[PDB]
Amino acid sequence: MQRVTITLDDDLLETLDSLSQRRYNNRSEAIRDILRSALAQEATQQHGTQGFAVLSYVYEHEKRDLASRIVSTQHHHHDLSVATLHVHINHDDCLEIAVLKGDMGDVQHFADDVIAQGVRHGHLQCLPKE
Amino acid sequence: MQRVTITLDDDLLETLDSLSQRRGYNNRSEAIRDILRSALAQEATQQHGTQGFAVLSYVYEHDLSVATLHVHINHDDCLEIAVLKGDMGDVQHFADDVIAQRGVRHGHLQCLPKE
Amino acid sequence: MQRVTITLDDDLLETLDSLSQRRGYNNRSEAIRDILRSALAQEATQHGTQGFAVLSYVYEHHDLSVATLHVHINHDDCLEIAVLKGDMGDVQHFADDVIAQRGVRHGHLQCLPKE
Amino acid sequence: MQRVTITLDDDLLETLDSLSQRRGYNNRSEAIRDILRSALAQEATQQHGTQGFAVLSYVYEHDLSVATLHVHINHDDCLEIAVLKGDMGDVQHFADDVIAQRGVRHGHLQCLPKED
Repeated sequence: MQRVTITLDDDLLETLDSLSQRRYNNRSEAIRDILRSALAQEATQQHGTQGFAVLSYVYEHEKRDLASRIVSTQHHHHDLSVATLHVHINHDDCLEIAVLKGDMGDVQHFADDVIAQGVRHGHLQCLPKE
Repeated sequence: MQRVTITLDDDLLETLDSLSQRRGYNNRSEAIRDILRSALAQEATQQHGTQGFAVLSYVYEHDLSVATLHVHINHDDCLEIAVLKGDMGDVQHFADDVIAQRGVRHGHLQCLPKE
Repeated sequence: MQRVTITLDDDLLETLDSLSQRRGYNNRSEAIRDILRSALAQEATQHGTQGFAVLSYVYEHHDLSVATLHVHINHDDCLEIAVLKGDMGDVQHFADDVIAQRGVRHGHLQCLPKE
Repeated sequence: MQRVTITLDDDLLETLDSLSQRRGYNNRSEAIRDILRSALAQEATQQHGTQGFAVLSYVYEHDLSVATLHVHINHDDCLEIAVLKGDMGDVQHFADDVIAQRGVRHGHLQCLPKED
């Protein structure tokens, strides 16, 4: 265990202390619990296992730059793709849902590129073969 | 913004760093800040007034519905992805009622309330 | 280049002229000449041949399915769009099977053989 | 009825005559008329002022959109299926516009006007 120092916006810290009354004791324990529950679903998929995955995110299809960026890595790694669903959620935003399949290690590596590239609300739900 | 000191065990810091490698987080701080903010939106309850969209996905052997995608993930299991639109409160209640029914596994709900 | 003289009904020609406007067909000849060439293609790509197909229909263990999309077009009716893959032969059969079923209306199968 | 004359290349007529043996077309006219009648049944002009849905699909390498599905049918081509809702005239107009774009092959529009 190590003692770390993080810097959080005044807003988040306020939203946090708020939740700290519906559930804590002190920020440390509040932050610890949330962080732990959130990471539980973020384990590293190991190269070797097969399965599927649901990658969802939002982006403005109003920007040709991001649009071409998200569209390029998609086609270039079409091997993982099973089908992608698109839905305009407002005049500028497109909600994209991509069903991926293959090596879970590759699926997660691929999804993480997207989630980090104008992409917002990106979520990856890994579904390892069972 | 403030600076806060917290103690995290070696098992967790490992996932956090493991996760930071993947998403390209510069520092633990931006990581935790993103994970925190993001986690506070998924757990909080959607007030039965604000509108938006949501993605409901789950595996198994109507007004809030924009479209649902079904895919066979083996001979027995079916992955179903429902894009939902409406009262974020109705959306979530309907989701939660689905995610706990009979043989519904890996249920997940991602809410996208209006900007 | 040969000349073929065909007697065609007035009503039919009205629809062809309408289609020509929407497409830019300079004259009937270019129009017929094009519809024809496209139909004969759908006819050469009829078993043994692999590809994709789009099966859609409104509705109140062998699976050539890649994914199916469902959209509620009203309280009572649902639009189903299945993307099929595999042998165009088995694909056409699966499709006929689906279309005969009770309830199913407006069935259409669009084949897309390996091109 | 009108007597229409059209010029067809020898290749197509060869393919046409062959197809005619399998289908029972007793001459080029019957062949042409029937292929033509069946193809125009799916191409009536949609009128503005009427509502409904539509499925637009094609291959590639007013918010009429409800949802679009994309599938990779090979390493280069993409099958795209768009569920459209709105004025049928605009839907069709839009589809013809998509179908006219270079790069778009196998375009097909299935119109589902409001039922009852």
